[PDB]
Amino acid sequence: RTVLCIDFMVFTVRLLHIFTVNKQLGPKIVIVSKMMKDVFFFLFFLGVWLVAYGVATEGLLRPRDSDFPSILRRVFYRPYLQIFGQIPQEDMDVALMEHSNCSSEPGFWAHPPGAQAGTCVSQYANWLVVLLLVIFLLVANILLVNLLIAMFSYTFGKVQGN
Amino acid sequence: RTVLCIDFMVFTVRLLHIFTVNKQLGPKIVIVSKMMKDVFFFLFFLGVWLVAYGVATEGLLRPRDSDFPSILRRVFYRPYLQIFGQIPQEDMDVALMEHSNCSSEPGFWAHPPGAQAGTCVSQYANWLVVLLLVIFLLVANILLVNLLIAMFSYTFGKVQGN
Repeated sequence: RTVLCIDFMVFTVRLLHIFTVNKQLGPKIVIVSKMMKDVFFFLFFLGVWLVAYGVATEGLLRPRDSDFPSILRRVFYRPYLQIFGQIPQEDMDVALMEHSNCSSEPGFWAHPPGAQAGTCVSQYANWLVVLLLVIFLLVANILLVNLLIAMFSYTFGKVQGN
Repeated sequence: RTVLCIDFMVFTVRLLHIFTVNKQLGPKIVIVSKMMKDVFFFLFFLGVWLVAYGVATEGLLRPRDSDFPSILRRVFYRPYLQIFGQIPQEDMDVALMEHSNCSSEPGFWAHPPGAQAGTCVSQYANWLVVLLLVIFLLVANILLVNLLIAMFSYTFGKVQGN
């Protein structure tokens, strides 16, 4: 069933051939195929930045539910969703959490209400977590996307004639 | 631990050197380094606008929890997050709050359910707070970002050859 569910996407992608017959949108489909270089440049930069930011934030927070799937989720999936307006402040900012001594280790800890956000996180450098979130929003949500738009426009204008 | 968490980002940034060897994306990385002027222009304009809007809104609302970290948060952090779809209407619009006489000072006050949004805010010119929010969304979410995209495209087309 899973293989067939993916195969449905593979089959439905074939419908793009219909609009290669139009005189106006025929050039567009063949221009689009030239944008993969820009797409992969964006993907490489995004992967590097996501690795850096996610690992730094996960190291700063030190959640107790440090299972490997949870580590990968909080490193990659959550910062990726932060690019699309899904910013879980209650799972990162300690001023919005409840302060409790759940952890046996010395220090101060707080309980995030998220299901996969860890049982408790540390309060030592939460202002730095907030600053890292600010810089992540500045770079990923603005610099990379605007740069990709610029590269798309440049490639379109360069390759439309051919 | 905090220093090492930042150092991990510093180290991971070095992976960008890998794609300076590609014949197609090699020019892209050196074009990107020319965009810092546009980035800093955007940052200066954004800082000026955030200062103005945040201080005006904080002065209009007059929350009772006027601690200095809270003042800085409600002036800078919240309006910055409003650029990325995080608009806390329940903390700014008085029509969505509960009306109670918590404040001893004369006037009308309401209790925002936000944790760091102040104990109670004033109801005098809330329509002006809403109008300021409208103008902030018009300027920051549209004018500045579209202008930055235009500047990025212009610089890309100007400096690709060199």
